[PDB]
Amino acid sequence: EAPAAVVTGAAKRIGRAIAVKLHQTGYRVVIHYHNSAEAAVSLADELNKERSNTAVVCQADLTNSNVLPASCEEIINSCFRAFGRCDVLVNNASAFYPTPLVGKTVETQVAELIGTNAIAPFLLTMSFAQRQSNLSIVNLCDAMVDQPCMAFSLYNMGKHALVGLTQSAALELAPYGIRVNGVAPGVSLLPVAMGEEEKDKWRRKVPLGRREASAEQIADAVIFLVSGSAQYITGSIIKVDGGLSLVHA
Amino acid sequence: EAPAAVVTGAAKRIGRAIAVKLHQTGYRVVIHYHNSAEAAVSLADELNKERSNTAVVCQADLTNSNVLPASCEEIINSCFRAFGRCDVLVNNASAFYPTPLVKTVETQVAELIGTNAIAPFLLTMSFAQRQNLSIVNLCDAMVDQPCMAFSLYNMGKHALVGLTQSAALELAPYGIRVNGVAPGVSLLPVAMGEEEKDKWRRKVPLGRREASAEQIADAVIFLVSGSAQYITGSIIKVDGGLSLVHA
Amino acid sequence: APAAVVTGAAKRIGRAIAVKLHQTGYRVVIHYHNSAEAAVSLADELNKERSNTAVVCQADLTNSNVLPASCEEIINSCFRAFGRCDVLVNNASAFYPTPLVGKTVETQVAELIGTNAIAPFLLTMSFAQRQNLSIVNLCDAMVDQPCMAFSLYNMGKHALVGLTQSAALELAPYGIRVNGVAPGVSLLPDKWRRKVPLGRREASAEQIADAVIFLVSGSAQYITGSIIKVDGGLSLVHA
Amino acid sequence: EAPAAVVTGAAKRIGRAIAVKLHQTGYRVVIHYHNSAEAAVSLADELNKERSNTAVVCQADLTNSNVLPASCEEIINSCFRAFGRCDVLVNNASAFYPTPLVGKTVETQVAELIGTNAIAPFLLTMSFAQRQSNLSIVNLCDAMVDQPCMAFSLYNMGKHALVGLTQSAALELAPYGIRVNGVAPGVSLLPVAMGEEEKDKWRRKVPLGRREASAEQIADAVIFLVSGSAQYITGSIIKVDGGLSLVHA
Ligand SMILES: NC(=O)c1ccc[n+]([C@@H]2O[C@H](COP(=O)([O-])OP(=O)(O)OC[C@H]3O[C@@H](n4cnc5c(N)ncnc54)[C@H](OP(=O)(O)O)[C@@H]3O)[C@@H](O)[C@H]2O)c1
Ligand SMILES: NC(=O)c1ccc[n+]([C@@H]2O[C@H](COP(=O)([O-])OP(=O)(O)OC[C@H]3O[C@@H](n4cnc5c(N)ncnc54)[C@H](OP(=O)(O)O)[C@@H]3O)[C@@H](O)[C@H]2O)c1
Ligand SMILES: NC(=O)c1ccc[n+]([C@@H]2O[C@H](COP(=O)([O-])OP(=O)(O)OC[C@H]3O[C@@H](n4cnc5c(N)ncnc54)[C@H](OP(=O)(O)O)[C@@H]3O)[C@@H](O)[C@H]2O)c1
Ligand SMILES: NC(=O)c1ccc[n+]([C@@H]2O[C@H](COP(=O)([O-])OP(=O)(O)OC[C@H]3O[C@@H](n4cnc5c(N)ncnc54)[C@H](OP(=O)(O)O)[C@@H]3O)[C@@H](O)[C@H]2O)c1
Ligand SMILES: Nc1nc(N)c2nc(-c3ccccc3)c(N)nc2n1
Ligand SMILES: Nc1nc(N)c2nc(-c3ccccc3)c(N)nc2n1
Ligand SMILES: Nc1nc(N)c2nc(-c3ccccc3)c(N)nc2n1
Ligand SMILES: Nc1nc(N)c2nc(-c3ccccc3)c(N)nc2n1
Repeated sequence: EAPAAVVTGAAKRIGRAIAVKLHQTGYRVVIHYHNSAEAAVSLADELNKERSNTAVVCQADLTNSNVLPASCEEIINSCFRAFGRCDVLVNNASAFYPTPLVGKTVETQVAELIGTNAIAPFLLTMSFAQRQSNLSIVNLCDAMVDQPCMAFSLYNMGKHALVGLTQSAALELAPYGIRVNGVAPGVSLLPVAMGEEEKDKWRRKVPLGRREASAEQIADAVIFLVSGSAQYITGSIIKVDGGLSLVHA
Repeated sequence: EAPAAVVTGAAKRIGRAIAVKLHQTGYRVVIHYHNSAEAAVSLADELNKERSNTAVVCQADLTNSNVLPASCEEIINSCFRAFGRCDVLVNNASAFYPTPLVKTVETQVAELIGTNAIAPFLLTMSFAQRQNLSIVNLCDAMVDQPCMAFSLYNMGKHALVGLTQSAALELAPYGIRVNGVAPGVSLLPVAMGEEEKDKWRRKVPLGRREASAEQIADAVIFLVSGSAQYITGSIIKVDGGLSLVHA
Repeated sequence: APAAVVTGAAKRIGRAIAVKLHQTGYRVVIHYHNSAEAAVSLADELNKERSNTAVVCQADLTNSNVLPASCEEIINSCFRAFGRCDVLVNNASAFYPTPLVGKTVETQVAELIGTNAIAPFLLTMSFAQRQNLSIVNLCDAMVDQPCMAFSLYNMGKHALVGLTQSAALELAPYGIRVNGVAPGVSLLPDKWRRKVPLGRREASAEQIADAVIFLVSGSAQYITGSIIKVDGGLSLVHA
Repeated sequence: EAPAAVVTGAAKRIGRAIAVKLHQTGYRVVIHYHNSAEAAVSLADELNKERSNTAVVCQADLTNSNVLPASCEEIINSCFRAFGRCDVLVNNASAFYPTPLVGKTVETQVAELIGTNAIAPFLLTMSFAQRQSNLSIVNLCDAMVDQPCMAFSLYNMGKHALVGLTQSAALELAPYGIRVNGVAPGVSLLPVAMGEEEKDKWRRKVPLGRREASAEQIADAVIFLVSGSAQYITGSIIKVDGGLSLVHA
């Protein structure tokens, strides 16, 4: 019987590459999304054509609120309803935008950035654990948390909290055979918004090849961590940054 | 003119010692509290007896909510109203209790993440917007070796490390330094049996005792002083080597 | 076929690394200091699997005036035997207490800093100058929570972290990646077993080798200056 | 009686500032030096004119060799011979220059960079501890150890080892009441050989004031760590870098 995985924010970009690689490795997948309905359904279609009844979508807003625990429980439940098991949780979905110290209200910024990057991962990890082989969770972190982007405090706090979740959950869930690890991209797929000369500015910073990570390269590290080759690894965070975090100002 | 400091959760234990030591250094102080009104007022009266009109109290819940930003703005405002300036913010108030993975969970999130991280962020924003300026965040030396089943508390304290770094970077142009003090084992719970208190004390390499509140306060006093004028984004462990000790 | 140098490859973790590399399709230089019989025994086993794919190399890795020449010749042995050197695994390691309050202190320095840090530095330099190229340094997950009275050992492993970072930075333009694997408790030299969150047991050497294999692979092509803990959560556990 | 301190490489720059500040706080001092004999004696003359019999000089090479243990023993012994006690050791002396991976022999570079930055601190710590109130050791580290200068591998290895010494020595010496801490400057006093325009390049990188640390600012953090205000602090490293280590590439 095939194992099953939940990947949050899996309709596009890095989460999609993670979903695809998991599926190619033999997993059934829940493709979670928020706004990208067309891309999500398109992916599930691609994957089911490849193997029947192996992918479903699940729409959920991961902003912090009094019903976020219910939404997170429902995401996990959807995997069990579709596949009868849930072996892997990948916490990939993430809001990312500046929140200068000196538009959306600050209430909303806190709820979105801390919700998506930290609180939802915590609730999903809770629901995953309580619903329970090679069980594991992989959190998408950030290689640059100690050298943050200017004016991204709430985002950075969110990613720092996710490091703490990775460590605390690895410690507490180890007795249940659940491993909890992280993958920390540096510069990977760049914003569709961002201009090209600015893209090349970031690209030129990366020691290894003067280029951003492909989504597939980020996915490779996720696959390692969920695999039987990582069965003694828990509470570890693998940087996938081409040495970017090593470069001084 | 004497500088002014806001200390959150200053009615007792560590925040109290910090408020006392700031006051003794010559600061006027806003003693923030949540539930401990009598202790907060007792402290203000004691400090005002030392120097008239140098201490005020300020009640506020720092739990995350849609009123938290306004509450934080008012805390900072109260220092300006009382003393006409606000030179130092100390983020000390902190909820701390287990949240096992296996109060409603939404309340635990609001309290643990609100006090430890979001309120410090909102207070930092308000402090900066209103401008030897500095902020000191009370962290935790044991965040990479956390207590079992304290995930939300640990997340909040990591978030606070992130805030200290991000705010240090962003506020350095405005000449505001942002640092942390990270206790290991300090003031134990009042109700904790001495036998359990001794299990903790014996873990600490340096003197097999917990840090006094005054020892934690000493590091805060250093960071706000003219002797730390180039220090920003640094976190000082005050843990007697506890974090160095393997399982 | 690509070729790999594994230092201290005769026994234990270094042996598991060499075998797994060999199973992945590498030709391997099995380096040894004292364990000649074991090194040849491994070489024999690997050459029986595929002819002319494993050779041995003797060198003492203690710090000295001759360490640079020794490290140069280890790298050269790989080029001589296989005509290329794609992977360097710095696994060889001295391990023993050096209390702050038998061997002279200067010998303890030569072994604990020479084998753990200086030899990896000189092997790295030789590897880079002779050029999916990568180096993997065998680190220690307990570097920040060290064994009592192990200062020199801990110093050498910290220096090995510093080498991993500096070399990853400096050698990236050359397409040489440089990473580490940080075991917690693997092969002992029961108290420790019960401390480990994940299964209350030590890592097999094979579990360490798995992480090395990942890092040298096409699946780690963007990973440099990263250190992967393989410690079953041990470093997360407070005193 | 006044306490006594050994400061290594104390003839000029940051070591002098530390010895001066300790002397100003009331310590008697051993001004260790290697080549800077004139500057060392000049410093001692100034300090002794301030308070008679309160400063001595001590010449020693701190390069690694089979006699380094005897040299380190003698430095500590010089403090007991002059002052009857040794309360504080500041490991400040440090060789610093590039050793590219791709002049001096490599054996000499290793001996100098690893000897001065790591092995001598270890031997001095050993001697200090064995010769033995408020006892402590302060190690001069480097805030940039995780974002190192290109081509400084041996220097970087030395400072990492020094971080390890600080942690290991704090653990093992705590039972004896000896505290062990570090001060990690970012950019402080720039090289005498460095041209002004290159100095300004480094200055502009520092968020807090776009300027290097003064020697006094570094000395201030040392004075804190040796003081009664740091009585529970051990195994801590205080960055004094104006935010420099937080700035991404
Ligand atoms: N890209 C990089 O260079 C980089 C660098 C460092 C770290 N990372 C980390 O790696 C992971 C993947 O990065 P990425 O760039 O692929 O991410 P992304 O495109 O910015 O976001 C991934 C997905 O998160 C979902 N999301 C955003 N807000 C949400 C909300 N309120 N509720 C539920 N889902 C929400 C979105 O889903 P919908 O489209 O369906 O609305 C989005 O497609 C992220 O955790 C990120 O922080 C990326
Ligand atoms: N004690 C230790 O060993 C230790 C160890 C590591 C870190 N720390 C850190 O050091 C700091 C001080 O420690 P501590 O033990 O003295 O703290 P504490 O006694 O646990 O709490 C400090 C104050 O926090 C305030 N607080 C709690 N919940 C609040 C809420 N929802 N809204 C507003 N204020 C709230 C309380 O104020 P009221 O009493 O007025 O209700 C309380 O007196 C904390 O940041 C802590 O995490 C302490
Ligand atoms: N075992 C663990 O639980 C553990 C924990 C943390 C870190 N590690 C790291 O994992 C790696 C391998 O561990 P291990 O336990 O297998 O190592 P080990 O058994 O202690 O030694 C590995 C090999 O190092 C070589 N070696 C020692 N001194 C040498 C010298 N002076 N010159 C040349 N070679 C020398 C020896 O080769 P010869 O036999 O040929 O003389 C030895 O077989 C090491 O880097 C270690 O620090 C292991
Ligand atoms: N300057 C900075 O921006 C900076 C940045 C990061 C870290 N740091 C650290 O802060 C400390 C002070 O920096 P600094 O720039 O003042 O240092 P420095 O001038 O480069 O060196 C200080 C002293 O080290 C001594 N020294 C060098 N080689 C020696 C040897 N083989 N044996 C014995 N002593 C030797 C020299 O003594 P003699 O002159 O008598 O020959 C020199 O005066 C150092 O540990 C350094 O690594 C400094
Ligand atoms: N959720 C999430 N998190 C990020 N950290 C993130 N980062 C970038 C980015 C783009 C260029 C340079 C550096 C980062 C991005 N385009 N999207 C992102 N989305
Ligand atoms: N806000 C807050 N944060 C803490 N980290 C904290 N910790 C302890 C404590 C007691 C004994 C042993 C270890 C910790 C405590 N009694 N109160 C605390 N309050
Ligand atoms: N080279 C080397 N380096 C080590 N760090 C090492 N460590 C252990 C060990 C055993 C039990 C608990 C902790 C460590 C060991 N048996 N051999 C080792 N060999
Ligand atoms: N021993 C020692 N260690 C250093 N790290 C050091 N650093 C600088 C230097 C100045 C410009 C920017 C950064 C550092 C220096 N002039 N001397 C130094 N000496």
